[PDB]
Amino acid sequence: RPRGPRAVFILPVTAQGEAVLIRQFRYPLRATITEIVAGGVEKGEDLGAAAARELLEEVGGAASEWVPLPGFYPQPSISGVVFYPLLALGVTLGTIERVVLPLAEVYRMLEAGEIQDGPSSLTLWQARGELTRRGLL
Amino acid sequence: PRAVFILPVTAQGEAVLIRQFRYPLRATITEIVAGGVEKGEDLGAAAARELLEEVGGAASEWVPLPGFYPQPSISGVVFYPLLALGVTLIERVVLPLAEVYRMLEAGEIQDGPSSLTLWQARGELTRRGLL
Repeated sequence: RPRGPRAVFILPVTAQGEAVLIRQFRYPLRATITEIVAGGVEKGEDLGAAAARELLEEVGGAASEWVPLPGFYPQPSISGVVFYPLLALGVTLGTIERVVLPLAEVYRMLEAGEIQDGPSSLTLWQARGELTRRGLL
Repeated sequence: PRAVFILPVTAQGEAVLIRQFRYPLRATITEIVAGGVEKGEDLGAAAARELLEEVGGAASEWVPLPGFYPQPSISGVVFYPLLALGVTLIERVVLPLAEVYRMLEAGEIQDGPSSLTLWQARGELTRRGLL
């Protein structure tokens, strides 16, 4: 029964306007790289539910509000996978290293090219209008 | 392991986008110009070649943009985007920037690498008053 593979990407932002990032070792780099939260969506999993699960499991986070952002294909030339980005707000926090930075610094990094992870960079760009409107950025 | 992505913009402030069939998607989708970089090629050269081959285009000016891994969990490939300006001229499509950036924001550009390229180039287009 066709539903293609899916992963959810979450930009988690605290009440204080900090992004919750991770530095995750990636084998094709033999190095770590700065990323937002992400993971595959399970068989019987709704997008909303995969997102909360991943936020909990990867950074020990929970969100007060979820804002869905436009889905995209990370590599449509070789793969049918779809990445679904979400902005998580009001986030509280109880291989991978968690990295909490003020949003102004994250967007300075973004503009400078220092965020080389494509899916994370695209999510940050898509969330930017929302964060500016709320005065978080 | 390198590819070059090109956003082509005309002196009139129109972007030149493509409609391309993508077999993993069983759909044709809106993209910018992109192609793989050959062995004895540097990035500028490849971008100009690929612009010519794909949309019949030639640019008066180039603004490089930041490189990115499309999928570092899985691949070490790097994509290198460039904005091409004063462009003059596999379905090719020409649109006013204002419409292209409406499409970007709406989610109508489904290809992540093209979208990121568009986002990365937006400050420059604004700076220049093309957008």
